[PDB]
Amino acid sequence: GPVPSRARVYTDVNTHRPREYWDYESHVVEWGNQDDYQLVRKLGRGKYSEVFEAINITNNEKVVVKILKPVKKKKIKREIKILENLRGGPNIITLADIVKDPVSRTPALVFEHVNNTDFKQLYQTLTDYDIRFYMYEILKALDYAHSMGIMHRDVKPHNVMIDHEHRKLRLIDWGLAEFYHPGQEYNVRVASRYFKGPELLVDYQMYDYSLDMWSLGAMLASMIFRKEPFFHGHDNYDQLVRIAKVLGTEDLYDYIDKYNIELDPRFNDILGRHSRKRWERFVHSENQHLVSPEALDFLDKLLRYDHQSRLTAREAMEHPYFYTVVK
Repeated sequence: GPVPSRARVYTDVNTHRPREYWDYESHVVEWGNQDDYQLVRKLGRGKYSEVFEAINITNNEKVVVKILKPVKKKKIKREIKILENLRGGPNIITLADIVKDPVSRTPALVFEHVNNTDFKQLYQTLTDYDIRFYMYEILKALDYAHSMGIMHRDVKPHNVMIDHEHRKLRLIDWGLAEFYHPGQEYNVRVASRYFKGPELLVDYQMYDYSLDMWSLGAMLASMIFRKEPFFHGHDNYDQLVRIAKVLGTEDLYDYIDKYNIELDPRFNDILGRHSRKRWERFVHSENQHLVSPEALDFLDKLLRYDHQSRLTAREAMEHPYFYTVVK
């Protein structure tokens, strides 16, 4: 069968916790007062919930209310427990309250408001300095979560709220997040297509925090190369092929061979034989101002097939790409 894998950092953190920390099924939800909140505008309807802008009529604070839907009910307490576990951490969205919506009769999570600009428009305006600055801010959130025994599993531009006026960033939507336990097998049907790590695409279930570092790399590549998305697959199978056309097939085979993983046989007729490309292949007059040797080296160390070989969030924060960022 597959060779096992463990995280190379924060490996054992949950084992030292009281069971209550990670045993989210046993969590008793604490409820606030739904009458404190007035919905103002529906902002969207994800897979699992409807999201609204609202006002806390008690303090006049703008808030965001996510009225939970789901059919995998376990996700309710998992998200709540993860949010409570991470509350107060750097760049982690703050869960302000949990109320029972009287119409849906389901929990509604109340979050702090962040004044965001649509990433498709915003990313066209980020300078080189800004990309470095905000990447560093995302890393603070990821390293905090990972240090707390949690993987986000859905890192993507839509889940990074940026108030660019105030240079404020929050990592949101912890509904796919999980507790990391060594040796545990996880669902590979997580993350959005363009951000799924190779471990998901080859059906390797014993993954870890390093999944989030792939997704961060895929975001970074889109930002520095002005290519949205960077790896633009039509489906989850073609998604792997798009990755292999950049990173090469030999290193893909080495990865699956290391873990004694066999590709879905449907790859036989679509994967082909591709060399690893040099990153300069993607540089052109329109993105050159965002590219530097340090950016390319950092990216190269995030976008690795072998999840164990990727930079950790803390290693990433040590990288020369961030030396120019004021701290």
